Amino acid sequence: SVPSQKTYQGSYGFRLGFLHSGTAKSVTCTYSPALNKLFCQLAKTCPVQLWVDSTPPPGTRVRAMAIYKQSQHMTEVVRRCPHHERCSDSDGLAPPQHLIRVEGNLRAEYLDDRNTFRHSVVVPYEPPEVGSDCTTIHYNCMCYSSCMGGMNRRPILTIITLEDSSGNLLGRDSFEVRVCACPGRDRRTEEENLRK
Ligand SMILES: [Zn+2]
Repeated sequence: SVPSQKTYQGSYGFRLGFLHSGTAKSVTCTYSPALNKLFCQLAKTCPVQLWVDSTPPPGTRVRAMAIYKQSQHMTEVVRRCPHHERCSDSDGLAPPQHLIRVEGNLRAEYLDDRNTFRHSVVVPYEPPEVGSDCTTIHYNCMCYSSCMGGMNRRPILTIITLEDSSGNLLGRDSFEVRVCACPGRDRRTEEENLRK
């Protein structure tokens, strides 16, 4: 009833990577290593890199799930707010309720867990292309952190799990997400407070 968030490289040495986008007022998506926190604008492309030390077997998949970071909310399904689930912005594949979409991948599957009712989205793992050392998935987050009735100003975590063809755990990583109007300013502000 609470998905595990424990970091776990496993046998293939799985871990995430993030681009270095800066904190300019105009940035649509930026990542803070010091806070392990991704700041992005509503429904904007969020590149997430997948890094491994060895290639996992064919049929390996990559799943993304969000949970609330505070323990008192951890048991509540993270979902889109009463407004955004009704704004008819589906891409055909993502259910309107799902906060996290994968962008530009026809093989993305969206899951509604029969037991926990949590949402997740899963894609096949593709090894890196020639001339690349990693694989990138593009994610969208489809509500603001502050959406009333939805995330409701609460911070979330996005958990990325490397899975075999049966859904058994091969690797896990995680990062905090804030969806806000101005990712650059918010990352600067929070990183200033962290030193102080
Ligand atoms: Zn919303």
